[PDB]
Amino acid sequence: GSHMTQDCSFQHSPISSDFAVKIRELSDYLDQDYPVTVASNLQDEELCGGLWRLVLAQRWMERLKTVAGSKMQGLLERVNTEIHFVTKCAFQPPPSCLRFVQTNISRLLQETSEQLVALKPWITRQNFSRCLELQCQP
Amino acid sequence: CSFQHSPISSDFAVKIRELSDYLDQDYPVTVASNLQDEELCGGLWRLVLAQRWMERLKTVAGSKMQGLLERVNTEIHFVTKCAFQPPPSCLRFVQTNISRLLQETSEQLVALKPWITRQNFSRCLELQCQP
Repeated sequence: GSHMTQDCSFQHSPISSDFAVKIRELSDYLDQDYPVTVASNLQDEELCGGLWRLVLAQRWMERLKTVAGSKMQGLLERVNTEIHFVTKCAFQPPPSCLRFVQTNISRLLQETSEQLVALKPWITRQNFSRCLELQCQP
Repeated sequence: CSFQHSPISSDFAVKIRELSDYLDQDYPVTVASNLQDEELCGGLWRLVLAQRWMERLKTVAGSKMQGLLERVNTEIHFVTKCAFQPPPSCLRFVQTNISRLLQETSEQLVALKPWITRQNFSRCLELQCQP
């Protein structure tokens, strides 16, 4: 269920063993290299920073479902399912300090896979309420 | 980087407004956060960046938007005729919506329109950041 009023923590792992294969499959079969963004000045925390990058990536995945054709929906949703859990927490709006770089979906997917590798052993073990506010580097 | 005939038509603002108002689907875009505050070179720098977004949006917008997008592209495509250089590493960006990008674009064209056929703009080919 949702975690919108309570602590941002997970009793069952939302990240499956085969996230890397799912992400590599979408990246290999994409029909075009859609223009997206990544944050450029997030505070360099491994765990919170992974969640922050997944919050942003998850929004891109939903956006792409609205512009990619039929044939991409299953591949896109497979990646969405590995990262959709962040929507269950009350992440707050990004701060005005946040900066971005425009890049391509392939780079975003690579970054996403890297965050899941970092988060997977931790995801069900921690209270991540401390991460709901995105932070920038000075 | 100079123009013998004005590449900006009288009705740019109506064309941009039409795209903004009837945009069928929003898609995040970027604008620069720390460009040097030059009115004329700065307008050109913002249009170089906006014109690349117009081309990107054609690759994600549906059939019905292509005419609206191209009508704006034609108003700002003249920047592709100059040898603008790759942005410097200092340049940073914010994520925003197409409406904001379009309002910024219209504002640059109002500033540039009286100057565009008179001036040599070679001094603008390198984008500059604020201190």
